Amino acid sequence: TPAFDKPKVELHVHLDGAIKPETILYYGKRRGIALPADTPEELQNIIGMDKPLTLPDFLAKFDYYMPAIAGCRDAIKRIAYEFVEMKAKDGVVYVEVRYSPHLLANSKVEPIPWNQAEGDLTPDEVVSLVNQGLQEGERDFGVKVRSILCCMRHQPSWSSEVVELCKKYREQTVVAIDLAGDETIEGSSLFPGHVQAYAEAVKSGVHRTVHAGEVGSANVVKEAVDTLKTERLGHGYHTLEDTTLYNRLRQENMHFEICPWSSYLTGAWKPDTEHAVIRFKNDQVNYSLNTDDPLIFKSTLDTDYQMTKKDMGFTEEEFKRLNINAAKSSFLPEDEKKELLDLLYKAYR
Ligand SMILES: C[C@H](O)[C@H](CCc1cccc2nc(-c3ccc(Cl)cc3)oc12)n1cnc(C(N)=O)c1
Ligand SMILES: [Zn+2]
Repeated sequence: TPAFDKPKVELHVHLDGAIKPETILYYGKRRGIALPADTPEELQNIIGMDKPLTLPDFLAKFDYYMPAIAGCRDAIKRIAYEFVEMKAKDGVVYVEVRYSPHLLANSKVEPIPWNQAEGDLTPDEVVSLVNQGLQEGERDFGVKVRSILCCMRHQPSWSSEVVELCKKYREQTVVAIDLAGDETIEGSSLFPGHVQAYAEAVKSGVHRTVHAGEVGSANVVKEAVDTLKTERLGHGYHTLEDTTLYNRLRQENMHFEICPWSSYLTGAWKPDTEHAVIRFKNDQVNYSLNTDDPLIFKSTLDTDYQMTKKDMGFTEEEFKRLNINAAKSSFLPEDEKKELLDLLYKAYR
């Protein structure tokens, strides 16, 4: 039954959007928050979704559970640990998971995320704890894992700490920086704090990726490339509305982090037209298949592979070409990237 019954590579998925329902119950219960339900699947139906909704509808999902996970020191380590385990079942051999350390913080973070009262969990140790849970996960379930840290469009004041956090924990899982949280706000790509952070990223050798084009115009995709100096684009479906941009990214081998199921459940893509990925497919574009938020979207990597092959006619060779490009574009050192490529080359025959 499963679509691509071979090893995979994932470069786009949010930790704070890949938490087991049961683990949220456990913590919400043990802390004093209570969720809109007390049964696993019950909680999985209310904070998840089976049909496309609007932005605020989507955003509300986080409002439910995040206050239950964020703040607790061992809740963060457990979610990271359980994350690696999840990828194992999906058959992923290499995965880059991202997140905003600040949105899990409850100390030294203004404003303080999701209401939440003050405390002592500083952003700095939030990522260190994720590192830990991630590394244990790697050794216990057998998946290679790296972490990307996220900046938030609306809160550019946190950006400097992000790059610093990336440089401080270099190697120890964190290999890149990201920009997330509503590319729709005017001139957000160009906010000084954001551009200075990415400028710092180049100056200290930390890789770069930017959410852009999912629901933003081609221009935001262009700002991400020309100003912030990205190496990869999250989604970036809208770069099609600008041909010299597209034509240029094609010859420059830009990597697109695609999440087809997600683009549906968020409205990014209308079922009326043909997904932006078939166009990429037909143009031999360097892109990857990604889950994004398995919790909110009640999916798994397979969910996305099923869709590409079911309603888009994706063949097993396209899936291989795809994942191999994913490995070339990963933010892995060259030695570990060769090793990774090699693995997939032998296993893809
Ligand atoms: C960067 C983090 O992991 C997050 C934090 C979620 C969040 C917190 C506060 C404000 C936020 N604004 C967004 C947001 C994301 C996309 C658009 Cl087009 C508009 C708003 O997401 C937010 N995350 C997780 N999944 C997504 C996602 N799929 O976009 C974002
Ligand atoms: Zn995303």
